Amino acid sequence: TKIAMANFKSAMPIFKSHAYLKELEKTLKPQHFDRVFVFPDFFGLLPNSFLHFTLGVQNAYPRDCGAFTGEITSKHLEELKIHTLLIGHSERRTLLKESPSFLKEKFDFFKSKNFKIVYCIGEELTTREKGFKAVKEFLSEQLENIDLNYPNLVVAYEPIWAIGTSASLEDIYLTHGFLKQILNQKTPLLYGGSVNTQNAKEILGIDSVDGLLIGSASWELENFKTIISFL
Amino acid sequence: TKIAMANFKSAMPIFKSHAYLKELEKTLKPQHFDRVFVFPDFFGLLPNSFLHFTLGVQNAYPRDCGAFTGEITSKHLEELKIHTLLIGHSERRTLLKESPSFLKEKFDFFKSKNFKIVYCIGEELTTREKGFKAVKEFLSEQLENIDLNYPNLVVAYEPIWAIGTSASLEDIYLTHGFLKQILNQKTPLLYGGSVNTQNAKEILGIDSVDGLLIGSASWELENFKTIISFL
Ligand SMILES: O=C(CCC1CCCCC1)N(CCO)C[C@H](O)[C@H](O)[C@H](O)[C@H](O)CO
Repeated sequence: TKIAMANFKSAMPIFKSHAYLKELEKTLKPQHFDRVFVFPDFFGLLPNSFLHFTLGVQNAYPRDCGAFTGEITSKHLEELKIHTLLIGHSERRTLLKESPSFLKEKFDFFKSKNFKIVYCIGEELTTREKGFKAVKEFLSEQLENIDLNYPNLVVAYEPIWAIGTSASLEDIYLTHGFLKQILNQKTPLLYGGSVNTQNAKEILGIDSVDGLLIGSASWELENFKTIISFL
Repeated sequence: TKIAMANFKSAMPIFKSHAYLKELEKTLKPQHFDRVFVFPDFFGLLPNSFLHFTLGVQNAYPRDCGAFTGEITSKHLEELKIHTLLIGHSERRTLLKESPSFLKEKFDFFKSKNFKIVYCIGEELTTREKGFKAVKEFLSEQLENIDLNYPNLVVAYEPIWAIGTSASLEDIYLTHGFLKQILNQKTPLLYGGSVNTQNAKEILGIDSVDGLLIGSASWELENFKTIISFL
């Protein structure tokens, strides 16, 4: 089976998120544990007692604990038994200005904690429009920031122009084909960006697509359930 | 002189924070409601049903909800019935790179929702080195960034060089004295930066000090309760 990950972003009400988790846990079985992932916000999550899917957080500060006002640190996550994290999502790079150095600080830190890391990359439409060389250069430069051989690494390719809008199959086939040349053959490579119940199955048909990172469409349990069925 | 606020930052275990809030509620009375403040991290807080102290958050993104990976938004706080927030704390300005325009965005957004705002300001040691005229000009520019007449505003003067180590009574008397010359007369002006059970009473003795923003020293409930008796 392939991968399916839900990114709640900051769109799910606290109560709705909590029920979502409990329901999902009842609908899924043990074999979905390492196939399905859910990333709710700090309020929407719950202690990690789930055995049918993987619980992760959308962000964290790269320190055990301390004077980091407004931030969540690793000891807290350890207390919640969460050990999966998103890093470099486009929204944080742009709206919250997380530079490459900061993202590298996070990767190195959480890697040292043996976390499963879903590292996000993606180019702007302008880069896409400059040609193949421009996209290859941009993406390969983003991957230089991390350790591509860390076995608990997952790379999520989300073209920025497709987040919250969807990349064409031709686009996904060629881009992922290139990425597969740069990444460890064991690293799962997910496609993200406007994935929905309508285009999921097709996206999943590309051999260089090991899974999906679903934002908007996953905020409805049933939609996610349906996507899971295509895995 | 009458207000005490606790900033848990990212230093308190989840279970401890929860127990802290419940115990504080049992200890204090209704008279402490608008005099005592507690700001736990996102995990350490609980639904706001507290009547003996005010519950607040250390940060939030200026939107009702949406595609903001890693952020907590307005609607989330409404569910928890939280309408008190910290903005501009030094740790976020530097470590998280929150610019003045970003802080202003947060201020204007939560202003519209009648949130009680605790706007933090404080100069670097380098600035203090130059001279009082240097700090006065630096502080002015920081205050230049918001609406000083906002009825639910609270300003917290916190010398960056005194965070996590305390400013002399002399520098507090002078710097607050200056701040009282541009701030609205009714705006509570707090002092923060290495406030502890040992210097609490004296700081509070200064007329231009309306309260304290307590960090590391508040992590131990008994320390917080002691400082409360000085109000
Ligand atoms: O093809 C593209 C973008 C491709 C790039 C290629 C490089 C030059 C700029 C253009 N889009 C972008 C639109 O976001 C169209 C969508 O792939 C289709 O509209 C979608 O697959 C279909 O409607 C599903 O039923």
